[PDB]
Amino acid sequence: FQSMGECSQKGPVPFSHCLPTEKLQRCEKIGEGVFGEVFQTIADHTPVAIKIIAIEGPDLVNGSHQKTFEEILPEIIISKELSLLSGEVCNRTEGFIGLNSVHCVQGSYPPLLLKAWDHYNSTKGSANDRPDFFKDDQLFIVLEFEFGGIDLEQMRTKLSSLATAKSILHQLTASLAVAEASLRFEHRDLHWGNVLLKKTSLKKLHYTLNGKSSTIPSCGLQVSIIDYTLSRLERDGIVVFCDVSMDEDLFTGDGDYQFDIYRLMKKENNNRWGEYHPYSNVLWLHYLTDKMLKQMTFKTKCNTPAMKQIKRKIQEFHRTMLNFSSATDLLCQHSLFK
Ligand SMILES: [Br-]
Ligand SMILES: [Co+2]
Ligand code: NA
Repeated sequence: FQSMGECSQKGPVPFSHCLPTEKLQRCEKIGEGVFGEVFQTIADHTPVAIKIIAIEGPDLVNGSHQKTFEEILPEIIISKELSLLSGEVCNRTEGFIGLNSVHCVQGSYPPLLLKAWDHYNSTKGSANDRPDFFKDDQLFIVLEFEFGGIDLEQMRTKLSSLATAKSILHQLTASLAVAEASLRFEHRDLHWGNVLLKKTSLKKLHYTLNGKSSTIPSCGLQVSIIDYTLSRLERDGIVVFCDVSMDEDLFTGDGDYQFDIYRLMKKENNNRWGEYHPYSNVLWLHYLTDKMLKQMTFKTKCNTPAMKQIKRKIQEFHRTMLNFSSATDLLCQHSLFK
């Protein structure tokens, strides 16, 4: 059955099942990576994000081999488990992106999606191949997600002040703590492309950690964590993860603290990716804090002593947080969140 048993279709479906004409006509490309392509579209008056990944074929795509169904399953399972946290009780968070559906699709790439792909290439430029070379037996996974807003990297110059950065870090830390508590989760790839921001009218956001409910002032933004391609979790001692023990390229990047995090995770876990090392979540949170202080630039600087105080508190977080053992330890014990 399609969509993990929640769609009535069996066997692959055509793209038209996921992207009926009007939905497909409203697709605009919003993102990419070596994995494939991300489109935004609308249905029932509501934006969604569609992630499309080629699988099972022999062609290089964006310079890399396609994943098998077995290799893509972890991302699908982890997307679902983290989405479900929004509806749980003892460990509840809306801080991971909602998963609406997952389909296995068969066919060549829709020409209307090529149109969208071309528009992005013309205006922003793409590092990917134009996905026009797939035959009509090609398989894809199509993941339909809640539209989460705009990534933190694209918001580098767009946020109001460091007070917003405090809310963002708090929301991230809380979501990761809840996922640690419920699922022994590690994100493992939480670069600033994978932190999404969208406007909310809610003044505060709610989470529950091990049965204790708390709130976070929103500063008008809701944070969603995305992209579980490197993630790990477990339920009842069954571990779901991406084994990168024999990957070379992942540990040889340069030019950004991001690339050190892969090496630092490998140090922490002795290259055993099945194990649970929630310190990796601290490492990513440190990388994000570092971005907030070094690369983000805010419309309003810390001009008053009260704002210089928030700056000082985030600088204090940056220099102390690596002495905490997990996001849960940070959330529960760090002074920033009291
Ligand atoms: Br994603
Ligand atoms: Co369906
Ligand atoms: Na969310």
